[PDB]
Parts: sequence; structure tokens; C-alpha cells
Amino acid sequence: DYTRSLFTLSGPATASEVEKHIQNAIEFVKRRDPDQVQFIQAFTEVANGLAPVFQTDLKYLEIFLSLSEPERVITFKVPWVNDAGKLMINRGFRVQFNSTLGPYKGGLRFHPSVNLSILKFLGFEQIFKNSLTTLAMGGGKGGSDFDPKGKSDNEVRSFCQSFMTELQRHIGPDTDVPAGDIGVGEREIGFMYGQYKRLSNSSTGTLTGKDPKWGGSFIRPQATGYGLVFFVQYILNDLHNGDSFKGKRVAISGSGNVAQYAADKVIDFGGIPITFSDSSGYIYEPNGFTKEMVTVLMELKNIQRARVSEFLKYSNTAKFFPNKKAWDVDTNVNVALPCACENELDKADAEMLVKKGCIIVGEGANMPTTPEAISVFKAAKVTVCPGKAANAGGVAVSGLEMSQNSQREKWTSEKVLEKLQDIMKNMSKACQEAAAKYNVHGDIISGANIAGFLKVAHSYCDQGCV
Amino acid sequence: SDYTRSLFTLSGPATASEVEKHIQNAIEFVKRRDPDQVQFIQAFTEVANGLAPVFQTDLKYLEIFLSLSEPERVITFKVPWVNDAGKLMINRGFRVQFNSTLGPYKGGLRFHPSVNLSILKFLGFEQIFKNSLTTLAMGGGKGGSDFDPKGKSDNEVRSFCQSFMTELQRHIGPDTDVPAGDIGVGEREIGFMYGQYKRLSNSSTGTLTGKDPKWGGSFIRPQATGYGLVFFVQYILNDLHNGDSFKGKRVAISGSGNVAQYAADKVIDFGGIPITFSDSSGYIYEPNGFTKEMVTVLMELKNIQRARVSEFLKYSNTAKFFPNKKAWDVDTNVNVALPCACENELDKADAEMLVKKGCIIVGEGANMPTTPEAISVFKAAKVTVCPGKAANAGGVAVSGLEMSQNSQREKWTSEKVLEKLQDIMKNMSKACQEAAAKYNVHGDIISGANIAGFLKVAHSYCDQGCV
Amino acid sequence: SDYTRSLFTLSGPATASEVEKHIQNAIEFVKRRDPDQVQFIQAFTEVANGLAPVFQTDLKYLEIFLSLSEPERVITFKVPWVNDAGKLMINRGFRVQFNSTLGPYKGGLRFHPSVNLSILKFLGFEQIFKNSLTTLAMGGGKGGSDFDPKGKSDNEVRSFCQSFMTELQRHIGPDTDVPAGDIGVGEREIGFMYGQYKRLSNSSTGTLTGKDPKWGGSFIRPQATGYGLVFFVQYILNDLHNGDSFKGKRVAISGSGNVAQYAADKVIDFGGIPITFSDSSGYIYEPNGFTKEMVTVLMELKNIQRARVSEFLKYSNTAKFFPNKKAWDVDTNVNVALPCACENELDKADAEMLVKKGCIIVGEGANMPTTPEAISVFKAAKVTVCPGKAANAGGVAVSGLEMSQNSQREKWTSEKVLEKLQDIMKNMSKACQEAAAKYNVHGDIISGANIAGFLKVAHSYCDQGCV
Amino acid sequence: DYTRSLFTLSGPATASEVEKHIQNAIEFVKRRDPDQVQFIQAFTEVANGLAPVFQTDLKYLEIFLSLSEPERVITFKVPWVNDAGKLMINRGFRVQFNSTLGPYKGGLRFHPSVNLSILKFLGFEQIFKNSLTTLAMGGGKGGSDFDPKGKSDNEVRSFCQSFMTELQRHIGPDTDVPAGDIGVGEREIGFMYGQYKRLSNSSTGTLTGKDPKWGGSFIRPQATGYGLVFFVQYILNDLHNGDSFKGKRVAISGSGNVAQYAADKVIDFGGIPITFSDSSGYIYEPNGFTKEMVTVLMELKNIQRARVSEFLKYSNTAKFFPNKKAWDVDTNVNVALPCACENELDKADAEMLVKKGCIIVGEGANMPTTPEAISVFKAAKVTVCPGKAANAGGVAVSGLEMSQNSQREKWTSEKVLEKLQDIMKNMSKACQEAAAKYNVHGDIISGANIAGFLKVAHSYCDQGCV
Ligand code: NA
Repeated sequence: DYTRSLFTLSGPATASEVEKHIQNAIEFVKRRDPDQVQFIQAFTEVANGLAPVFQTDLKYLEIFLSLSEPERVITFKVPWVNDAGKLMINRGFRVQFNSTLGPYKGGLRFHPSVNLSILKFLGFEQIFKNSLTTLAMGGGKGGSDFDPKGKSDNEVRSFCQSFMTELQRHIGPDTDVPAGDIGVGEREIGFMYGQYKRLSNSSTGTLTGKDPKWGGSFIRPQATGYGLVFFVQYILNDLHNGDSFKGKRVAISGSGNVAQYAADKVIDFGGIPITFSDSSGYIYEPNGFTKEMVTVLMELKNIQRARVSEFLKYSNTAKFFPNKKAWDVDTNVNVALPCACENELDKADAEMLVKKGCIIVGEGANMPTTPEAISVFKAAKVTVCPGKAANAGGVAVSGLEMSQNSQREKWTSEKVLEKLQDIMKNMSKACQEAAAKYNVHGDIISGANIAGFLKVAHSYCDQGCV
Repeated sequence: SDYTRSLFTLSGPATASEVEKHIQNAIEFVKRRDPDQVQFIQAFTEVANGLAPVFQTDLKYLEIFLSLSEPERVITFKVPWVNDAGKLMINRGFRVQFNSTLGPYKGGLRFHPSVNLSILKFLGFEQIFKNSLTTLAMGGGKGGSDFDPKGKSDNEVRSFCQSFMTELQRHIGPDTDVPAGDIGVGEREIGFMYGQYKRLSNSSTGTLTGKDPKWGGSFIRPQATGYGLVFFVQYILNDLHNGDSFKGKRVAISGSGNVAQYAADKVIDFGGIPITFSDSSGYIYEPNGFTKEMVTVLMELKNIQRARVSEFLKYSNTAKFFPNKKAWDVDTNVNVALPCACENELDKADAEMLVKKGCIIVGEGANMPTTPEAISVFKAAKVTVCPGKAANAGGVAVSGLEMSQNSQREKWTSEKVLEKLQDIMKNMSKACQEAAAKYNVHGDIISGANIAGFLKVAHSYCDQGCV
Repeated sequence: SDYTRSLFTLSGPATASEVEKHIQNAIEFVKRRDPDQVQFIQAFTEVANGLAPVFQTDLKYLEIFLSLSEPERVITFKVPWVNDAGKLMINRGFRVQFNSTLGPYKGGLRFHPSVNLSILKFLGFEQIFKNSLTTLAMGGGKGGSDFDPKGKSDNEVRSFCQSFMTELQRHIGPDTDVPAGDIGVGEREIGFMYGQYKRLSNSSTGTLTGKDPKWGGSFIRPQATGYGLVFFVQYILNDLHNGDSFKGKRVAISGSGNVAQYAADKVIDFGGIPITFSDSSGYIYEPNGFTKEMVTVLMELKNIQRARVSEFLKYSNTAKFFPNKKAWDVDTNVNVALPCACENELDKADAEMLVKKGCIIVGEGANMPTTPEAISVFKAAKVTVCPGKAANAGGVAVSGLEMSQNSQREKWTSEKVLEKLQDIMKNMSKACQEAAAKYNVHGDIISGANIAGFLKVAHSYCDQGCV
Repeated sequence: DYTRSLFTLSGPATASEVEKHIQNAIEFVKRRDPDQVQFIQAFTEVANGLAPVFQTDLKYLEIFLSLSEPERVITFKVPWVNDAGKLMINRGFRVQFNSTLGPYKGGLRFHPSVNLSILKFLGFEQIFKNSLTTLAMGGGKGGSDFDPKGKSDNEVRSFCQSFMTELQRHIGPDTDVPAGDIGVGEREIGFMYGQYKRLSNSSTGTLTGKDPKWGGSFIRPQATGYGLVFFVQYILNDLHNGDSFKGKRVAISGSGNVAQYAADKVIDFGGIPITFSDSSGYIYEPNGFTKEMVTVLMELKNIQRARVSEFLKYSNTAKFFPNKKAWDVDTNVNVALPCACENELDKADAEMLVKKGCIIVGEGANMPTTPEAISVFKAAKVTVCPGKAANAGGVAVSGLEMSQNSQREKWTSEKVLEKLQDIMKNMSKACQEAAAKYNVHGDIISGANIAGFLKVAHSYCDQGCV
């Protein structure tokens, strides 16, 4: 330790002392930004998750507070002319929160609800999510209150070009590599890359989510679903004494890209997917979905945009249960993978799953499991894999896109998948060891919180706390 | 001509009631974008209401005004520094680069614990039109930090200033953004920040104003605001009071800082007598006026000894002190009132006394000294009010002259700087009158200053394609 | 002294016949390098022939001249932009950076469908020596696009200007290349391009001239070329016609644009009487001359209504109109002819009438107005011809004064700019006479302008190592 | 040959003629820098070592003289404030000696003895040492007369930040990549990286020796000691007819990272390390150090900062000999590894090792063996592995750190170790082949000098001698 003298708070502390210090830190965050509700909530949640670390050494709470101030925030006017010839002014943002582990990394959101508080909350959390990938990536977030909905393609191009005319000044392949998010998909990434390239007169990996013809990476559509299965597989080996997906009945909720590619990789590991779901209900195959059946489901949902119920016209064994969740299926379920939406698995759902024998839950979606549902799982000793780690496959592959751009070499699909699998392996071990080191063995949720923070905190001190 | 007409949705003349509703719509839009920036919202409201005569001629100006209210760029940044105890401190730094249509972003830096984005946006937005009025090619901006200089050692201020400029230097430059001093940022801080900027940039340029005259600074900088106030009132007296001047005028001055002191000196130069100075303890009064020698004595008490104005009674047998009273209460005739102390220092009752005491004109040395009720009293009495937005702009005008001297790599004599400052205030006073007359508020110099400052920016913004 | 002698293969004096063959070999070399650039080849040929007296004293000047004929840098670029219908349009943009020996590249931008590299190289090459003649530290350049502004909306011109400057900004700068206006690039386009340059560079500098006075522009810009023409002719009359002046002179002016209008204004200031203006439709004639009040009316018709000169007869009871005739046909005594309309507007037949009507001097406001046959007639008649390369350089002279004001961050009064323009034209007229006298072509101001412009560049090129 | 016309001296020359030309070159160097004793001595030693090359073509002597002038030297004021609040001014340096093969590369030294002569001497040799690694790296060296002794962590932080505030202007990932040296370890690299990152607003490999959490490489602490053992192992196989470290008693001098990890790799190859030494004396184990014993010694020297005599408290069989060198130990020695300091092995010590049966010497430190000692070994037929190649493992791994940074990909420890071993293998072959090509067969010292020089000399001419 070469930075000990810099910190006012140091040494061990009791749980009650840490609770008081956390509340003091929260009040300090509030006084600095009294009306940033989302950011304040995010700081409070992450701080509470790190209480075991703060008890061992109070310096970590100070570092946490120091990390809570963005290194740089750029807000800028974005003038653009709509198709009617009228000048429009929108607000643009790039929160460059932390660059300790690498260049600022995080998506861009174009949505009318976007403001500084929301981007700070997402950007702050992205620091530790990117940390967990093991890759050299910092944390950031940006976007605009520009609303793409109802706008023509030309209007989106006009906005993307004017937005990037300013953003290019603050980003770069070794500085800040933004990505997509709500309102920023392939269309917007492409428009922004063209403008960035024209202004910079350079072809670099300054954005991720690019098309494979010009710097993009394979496995991007599959990354999140595959990464979820990888993480759960490695947790089963590392925390369930050599257990595996093999022979496991896998109940999957959702019918989107995450659920589809999660089911494929489960079958690759010898598991049996038995359910898919949408807002209309869930479908169930007693003997599981084959890959060929998953392929049929993909075209119905992706091309025909149909409901899951249409699948029964293709399988004679398929059953459809209207207005029910996948957790209601009357069979034994060994693994539950919520891959649909937030708070989709509640206390009642968790109780059913425990009664049906599920040994582990993997969060494919964002915050799928309610806090009450988590409590039942902890009592039942059912492992919960946190989404911040289990669904990090997308950001992991965004880092692999940077590697390919830095190497000016496009990897084969097999190679990208191999490194994604290695990333989830190292991430799962880091979460387990972190939980064990702080005497919350098996609490992967705590392990993910600790592992992400500590790599940033220690690197911050290595670099002189600047 | 008009090459940007097609870009604006609102256009054409509008009635007074219609303009009132449109302004209210504009305010609501500003509120939704920044719902809790109280100071910025009110600043937008005040300036918008002051421009209603313009909006009635063409609603396009309201849309331009709304467009100008969004900063071109805001940079907020972490400022880590180590205090004398060896402990790491983190403060928030800001630079609001609001508008650069007329020139590089220009505006002071404030180091005070109350600093936040709303306050800096309010000051920076207003700085656009203040700098416009100087006739010089300067934009508008404002920055600073919630760093609290109170209780800090010189070394800690040095450490913070160097870390603050380590990030700020990346966003400023002699042709880009030229910051200056403000509350908490004086000669000490400007010097510390200039040293760091020079070291990192490996260049010697006019990237800050307020520099010492030994390395790029300008003469007349301490005197600029007080002199400029007297110049402006002098020119208004000539043009709107039929050749009147400061000659023979009894001038009640509030405040005892640099603005009040150098305004007093210039009043004497123009043949008037300053009769009062004041601070929080009260006001002092000389029935036959303060001489330049007496003003110098009072300066030493306030600037070196940091004493109260009452101390002056030890030096003058004729001086009278009135505790806990404002200078407007002085029991004598007052022809010119120059509020140079603080906001809302001249209220409705004060305006009424001054009218009865023979006041013909008010020159605002401080910011918003005269309350709205006081302004109504003066307009009914036909007492001219010279708005602070123009009358106290002498300081920023000389900061622009500092930039000119740096760009020319030539230090002007004090006489040359003083002449150009006087010429600036002359053209500014004429622009305010002409704007007021053109929009049928003849003699309303408050409206004229609002209009003249806004229109030069709005028209140049359209010339440049509204980018 | 001479430190670059060893670098040149050709050196020493040569006979007139030897120079003729050397010039042809130089021309053949230029043709082989650019065989189809007709305008550039002819421009090189004309200037080379005008410099034959110099080449005879030392053939190295021919080698220097040939070296100068290759641009230091030419940038051609695609300009994609979206029209009001939403359709992608691609035009070609150019910037010919011909020579920077005396200072940053300087020259206008032309937006016209006929624009190509040959035309821009011809104009840019001549711009080197024209800017040289102003005495100011300016190089030579030219740029533009085949974009056709006619039929385009203001918004479409804005889109093109912004896309055009998005690439051009990468190659220009206040100390590198300062473009200006030309055909198709006026106040609208300069403003649009300035906005885009400012946003991308994040700086406020004098990287374009022709700006509006509210943001870095200069007074006297509209009047500069017309005023400069009259200044130049006035000095030539004093120096070569034994103290003669514009006083009492009847001046036939061709054209009705800004050059002719402000030339007429300055003639009246000097006591002259302008008697004609002309258009594509014909010419108008006032027997007793146009007063400034009358010129003001013509300005409104031509600049605001953009009507033809025949409209003037509705306002003057004495005005006469002659369709399909040039102003030189006017039936009266003519003492001064000022062609300010177009190339080859004054032919041999026109010159003979003007001599018969008593013309003592011709001043070229336009470019190449006088045909080669017409020049011979005037030389035989001993009527002085003031070359356009010097006489119409007032515009570029003031563009240089705009750069000085930007570099100084100080706007000059109109009086100061006018005084400096007049002094420039005085030194230029002296430079042309002295250069002509030194090479034994006394009184040939056309050759004097060629020689004086070339030599300052040629000598400085050698000072700088011929790089 | 496209640069022949540029050189005044050319063609073959007799041995006596080469000696006269070398002496003129030395005098020319002296007149240019009459008081830079170390630099003059370094130029003289290398020039004499390259005499066989100069005899084949005198242009090489002219190239060598041309290389002796640095491309660029930046010396600069370094102002910083100590913990008492007092302004201190130190001198900073960066000698950017040659960039023919790649960006300037070399360590930074913070020590009160530092001056221009020492840095030119170290930087000049660094050119050819880096050449031998086969990696695309130039040569340089820098530092300051700042004395870390007696300074607090914060004072070192203050100096490092001010030092990098100027240095950052002259370095970069493709221009100059500094590294550590005496007085510049993990603490200083971390502090300087933090300052460089903040000022440049970028995350790149502009320093090596970084921590693996942010751009660092595995095997970096072990690289020089491991590389020394790899090199000697290959020389034993190639020049001692298939011999190896197995069963060899290895006397190691020094107790720093080089000596510790050299002992570690010796044990991997079946050898027996018997001694360690420091300024206080040397310790001796009759039956050798095990890895557990080396692990204890590492903790004493690296954490406790104690003298080697402390080891006797943990091993009953260890012996301590005050104020004596490890070469005096009374036993048979098969391999000598001087890994402590310059001129640590003198003529008398070499005589003892020959008497005790030493068959090969591996130079871990810089210039460890005196010229008199080298003569003893050459007469005795004891092979000397030159430090210029044998201790280049550290700079080799610093090049692998650069590759990983340029690839934005962290290699496994196994991958780094194999590439280090392959580099040392090719280097040992290059030294033998170069010595053979210039008819000094078996003179590995001469071979290392020739192989490093020729790649730079030929590449310099390829690039127009600019
Ligand atoms: Na790379």
C-alpha cells in the first residue's frame, strides 16, 4: 500500500459503523446532486452491496465515494435540420465516468427520457460491469433526448451526423469507445461511424456494434445468451462440485434473442430446454426443445413476429398454456433462466421453482428476480447468478471487437466464441473467490459486486488516485 | 438579408398578449429540460420578458433566444488534489461554454461552495449579452468549482489551481475560451492557473485575462468597472438629459469596494463630488464631498486594513457616520445615485427618497441593485436608470482589451487603454438609446441594453447558419 | 546577397530573341505537364511575356517563374450533401494553395458550374502576384466547387456550405490559408462556411475574409475595389500626367455593380463627374453627370431591385438610355474611361472613339477589360492604361487589412481602413512606375505591375531557400 | 547497397588499420563529450568488440560512430513540493538514442548519481540489447537525480506526477515506451501511468512494467532471471555437447528478483542453487536451496527488506559469511551466475571459481565480470554468456507487454513464458552464428555484440541513414 496516507478513513469497522458511514456518503452524494434520483439510488444500491468490503477497511468506502464523481462529463447542444427544413436543438451527453482499467466504455441511448441523472446511474454501474469482463475497459454512458420514434431515416442520419460532429472531439480508440443501447442500433452506429470517419480521416475501433464488413465482430447476436449459459455452467462446476447442465431440465422464459441462443448453448452442454414464453403465455415440450425446434421458433418470432402459441402447429407434442409464466409448468425443473424482463420471477414463482427442485437461477434479463424471490432462493440454498455478470456477454464481445480492431484482424466465429467462454470462466471464478474471501461463500451476487469493485479500486490506488 | 427564415417555425409579428403566452411556453420548455435549475430558469425568464418588444416585431427572435439558451458545450470534471495534511480531496470543476457566435467563450471562474451547474449557467447565459454590449468580439461562458478557498493555505490553493487547470487547459485557448476571475478567483488564483496552463501548453498566450501587467496583463483593470460606470452615466446625461453632465452633481455612492472607489475618482474628474460610501455597518457622508486624497485614505482602510467605513471618522473632522442605514437615506440633495454594493440594495422606499432629494439618474455599479418596485418609481418620476448589464461592463470590456494586447504582443499605455474603454462606453450608451427608440421605449435604457445585446448575437447567429 | 545561385541551371543576361525561345521552351514544358488546362497555359504565357525584360537581365528569373508555376499543394475533394428533396448530391470541391512565400495562401472561393482545376489554377496563379502588389504579407490561392447556387434554396446552400467546409477546414487556418468570396460566394456563403469552420475547429479566428463586421469583418469591404481603382488612377494622373487629377474630368464608367457604383462615388469625392453606367441591356448617360444622390438611387435599383439600368430613367428627367450599345459610344467628351463590367469589354474600335473623345487615361476595374488591340491604340495615343492586376486589387488589399484586424483582435474605424487602403494604392502606383523605369519601359504601368509583383515573390523565394 | 556513396570510409582493412581507425573514432567521441567517462568507456568497449566486423568493411565503423550520437535528448526542470511544503527542483532526463528498429525503449532511473553520461552509456547499450530480442524496439534511457531514499509515498507521488507532466510531451506508444529501473519500480510506474493517462486522456502501452490489472504482463518480475537460466541452458546444450543444469551446483550472487527467479528456474531444470549474496555478505547451503527455501528468502528481501543473514533463523543448515563474496565459498561450483551488481566478479574471484570447477558463467547483472576475470575464464576455457544477451529477458518481456497492449489482449502466463523461452533460444543461436560468421567461433561475448549491432546497422542504411 503506497496510497494509505491519502485516505482520511481507514481500518476495520463494525457493521453498524459501516451502515452509518454509508448513510453519510449518501448524504454527501445527495448534497452534490440533490435531484438525481436514479444516480442516488444507484450509488446507494452499489454501496450496500459492498458493505462486507467496507467492514474490512474503511478506505474502500472513500475510494467508492471518489469513484462516484465522473472524471469528465460533456453536455452539448446538437443542432440539426428536420425534413421539413426546421432547426431542431437537442441535448447530447457523454459521461466519461472512469478510465482506470481502460478507455471509457458504454452505450449511447437516444430516448426522450434521457437526462444526466439516468446516464450517470447507467455509467456508474457500467464501470463495474465492464470490470467483471476481465477486459481493459473503463466506464461511461452517453446519448441524447432526441426521440428516434416517428422520425424518418434521413432525420436520424441528420441528427447522428450533428451529434457525432461534437462527440468525435472527446472520443477515440484509446480514449472512449461508445456502443449501442435503446435508440442506438445498427442504423445509428453506422451513421455515427461514417461521420466520425469523415471528420477524423481515420478508420479505427472508436465504436462497437459495427457491421462485420467494416470492423464488426461475429457472435454479437449470440453473445448474451451464450454468455449466460457459460457462466451458469462454470458456477455449477466451481460451486456445485462438478455439476453441469447435462441432464438438467432448463425452464427458459422469453422468446427473444437471449432466450433462443441460451437454449442452443444449453443443448450443447447436454441440457434439455422445456419452456419458452412471451406475454401471451408459455409453451412446454415434456421431452425438451431440439435445436431444429428452436430454429422453427426463431423464424416464427423473428420473421413472422408471431406468438409462441403458433409453435403448436409445428410440434405435435408441444403444449401451450395461455396467460401463464414458464415457472408454472407442472414438472421438475433443475435450472431457471429468466430471459424476458425485469421482475418476471417473484416470491411465488421462486417457491414453485424450489418445490420443483431448481438448483440454480441464471439472470439473462435485467433484474429479473425480485428481492423477495432472492430471499427464498438464499434460504433454499439455490444459487442465483447475478445479471450484471451472467448477462455481460454482450459487453464482453464488445471488448473483443476492440481487440480485433486493435489487431486489424477479424477473428473466426469459433475464436470469438472461445474467448467469450474463457471470459465467463474467469469471471465465474473471480466471483466465487471474492465471495469466499469475504466470508459470504456461495453468494455469487455478493461475489460479483466485490470482484468488479476491487479491481477498479486497487488499480485506482496503483495509479495514484488520479 | 434573411437566409435562415426557412429554419424557424415561429415567425412574424405578434400581439402583446400572444407574445406573453409564447414566452410562457418557452419558459415551460426550459423547465422540463432542467426542472431544478432555479437560478437558470429565472434568468431565462427575466431576459425573455425584457425582450418582449423584440418578440412582438418578429416571433423568430423568441425561437433564436430559445436556441441560444442551450449551451454549446458544458464540461464537468473531477478535480483531485492533496491538501497540506496529505489527504486526497475531490472537488467538482465546471466550464460552461455557452455561446461563441461573436468570439471565443468569455467569462469568469468562481471558486465558492455554493457553485453548481444552475448558477454557472445563469451567470454564463447573461455573460453572452454583457460581452455583446462591449462591441468586442467575445462570446459568453462561465466556470469554477465548489472548492471553498476559506480556511485554505496558499499551498492548498496552489495545489487545487494546478489540478483544476490540468483538466481545464484541454478545453480552453486564446482563440477558443479565455476565462477570467470572479468570486474566489483573484490575482493569486489567476497566477497559479496561468503557470500551470503555460507549463502544460508550452506556450505564452492570452488564455486568461486578469493577468498581472508584468506578464500579459492590462492597465486600468482595477479601475475598469468603476470608471466604466461613470463614463456610461456621463454619456447618457449628455444624450438624454440635453447636454447635462456630472459637473456640479452630488453623487451618492453605495459600497466601498474597488467599483465605488474608482467611480468616485472618475466623478471628481468629471467635475462632480462623491458624497457617500457605505458597507454593511452603515454609510459615511461628507457634506462637501470626498476629495481624491480622502478617497485614497478610505481605500487604505478598506483594502489593506479591511476595516469598516466608520474608521474614516478618525481622519476627517467633517465626516458623519450613520450606523445600519443605507446611503440613500443621506439628509441632503442627491443628483446621481450609483449603487455599487449588492443586489436589491435600492428598494421602493429608497427610490422615493431619492426622487424627493433631486435624483435625475441611477447608475448600477452592482448587479441588479435596483428592485423592480424601485424601477417603477424611477420611471414614474422620469429618473433614468442605467442598467448594470451595460453600466458595469467596464471590467469585461478591459478584459477584451487585454486579449487585444496579447494578440498584438504589445502592452498599451494606461492612457491608451483608458481612451478605448471610454470609446466603448460611448458606443454602448448610443446603442442602448438607439435600440430603445427603435422599439418605441424611448429613454428606457434598461430595455435598450437588453435589446442591443441580444440582437447583435441573434443576427450573427443567423449569419453563421444557426450553428 | 545571392545564396541560391548554384541551384539554377539558367543564369546570366540574355538577348531579346534568346528570351523568346526560352519562354517558348518554358511554355512547352507547362503544356506537357497540363496539356488541356487552356486557361492556365494562357495565363502562364501572358505573364511570362510581360516579364521578358526581367528575364533578359537574368535568365534565372525564368527558372524561378517556372518553379512558381507549380502549386505547392492542390486539394480536390468530394462534397456530399443532401438537397431539400432528401436526395444525395455529390459535387467537386477544390483548394489550390499555389504559393505561400509572402504569407498564408490567400484567394477567393468560386461556386459556379464552369469551375474546374484549369480555371482555378489560372486565377490562383494570378492571385499570387496581385496579392504581392498590395505590399501585405499574403500568398496566393484559389478554390471553389462546381456546385451551382442558382435554383438552390438557402437551406440547400447551407447544407452544401457546411459539407464543403467540413473537408476544407482540414487544410486551412488563420496562419495557413485564408479563403475569401468570389462569384457564387458572397455574404450568405461566407457566413455559412464560417459557422461550420468555427464549430469544427472550436475557435474564432480570421480564417475567412469577407465576414460581417459584427463578427470579425472589416469596414470598406464593399467599397474597396471601386475606391482602390480611383485611388490608383488618381495617383497615376498626378505622377505621370504632371499634376493632373480627377478634377473636372468626365468619366465614362461601364458596369453597374459595386465596383462601378463605388468607383463613381470616389470620383465625385475627387471632383470628377461620372457620366455613364452600363449593363448587358445598354448604357445610361447623364450630360451633367451623376450626383451622389443619383448614384444612391442606382445602387438601390441594382442592388435591391436588381433591375436593369433602364430603370434609372424613371427617376431622372435628364437620363438617356441607348439599348445594345456600350458606354464608350456616348456622344460627348470623355476624359477618363473606367471599364468595370467584364472581360474584353473595350475593343480596338472602342479605344479609337475614346481617343477621339479625348480620353487621357483608362482604369481597369474589371479583369482583362481592354483587348490587346485596344491597348496598342492607347499606347500610340499616349493614353495611360492602368492594369487591372494593380488597379482593381483594392478588394484583396482590404481582405489583408481584415486579417490584420483579426490578428489584432481590434476593429478599425472606417476612416482608418480607408486611409490604409489609400496608402497601399499609393505605394502600389509608385512600385509599378519604379519597376517600369528600372527595366527601360518607362510609363508602361502594365509591365511595371507585372514586374513589381513578380520580383517581390521571386526574391523572397530565394531568400527562403527555394523551398 | 544503396547507401555506399554516403560513407567516406569503406572496404576491407587490416587489423592494425582497424585499431588506428577505432582510436580516431574514440578521440572524436572524447572531443565531443570530454567528461562523459562512462559513455566514452562504453563506446570504447563495444567498438573494440566489433573490430572483426570493421575489418570486413570500414563503413560499419562509420555507421557505429553515427549511431553514437542520440537522435534526441530532453533534459528538463522538475519542480515538486515535498511534505513540508517546500519547493524542490530536480533534473529529469530522457535520452532517445535510436529508433531504427522501433520506438525508443529503456528504463527510467531515479538515483542521485544519475547524470547525462550514465544515461547515454546505458541507453547506447540498450539499443543493441533490445536489438538482440528480435522485437521491433529502439533504444533509450531516462530518469532523474531525485533520491527516493528518505522520501514519503506522497513525495514520490508528487515527484512522479511533475516528472511525467513534462515527459508525456515526448513519449507515446509508437514513439517512446519507458520502463522501470533503479528507483523506479511498481509504485513509480503506477504513479507515472496515472499522470500520463490523465494528461493524454488515453489508455495505452506508453510504459512497461505495468500491473497486470491495467495493461501489465505476466512473467515480468521473473523475466530476467528466467531468461538468464534459459540462455545458459541453451548454451550448455549447444556448446557443451548436450550438457544441462541438472546436477550442477550453482553459485548465485545477489538476492534481488533476478537472483531469486534465476534460482527458481535452475531448480526447474534440476540444478542446485547453493549461494545468495548482498552487500553484507553471502549465505551458503551445502545441499542447496529448495523452492520453499527460496520462497522464504524472497519474503525476507522483498517484504521485510532484511539482509540475507536473516535466512539463518529459518534454515538450520544455512551459513553466513560477513563481508565476503559468494565466489569465496568453500565447495565445488559448476555454474556461476553473477546477478548482483557491476564489477561484482573480479580476477581473483574468477580464479577461485576455476579452481572449484566452474564450467560456465551466466551474467545476470550488467557488466558483472571484470575484463581481467574474463581473460581468466577464456584461458581456463570457462564459457562466459554475455550479459548483453543473457539478462535481456526483462526487456524482451517488456516488448511482449507492448504487443499485448497493441493487441488489447492479455496473454496467459504460459503463452508469455513460451515466447520468452523462444526469444532466448533464438538469441543464443544468433550469438553463436554471428561469432562463427566472423571467425571468432565460440566467443559468445563477441557474437552478442555483433548480432545486436548488425541488425541496427543494416536497418539504418535501409532507412537512408536518417
Ligand atoms: Na494495435
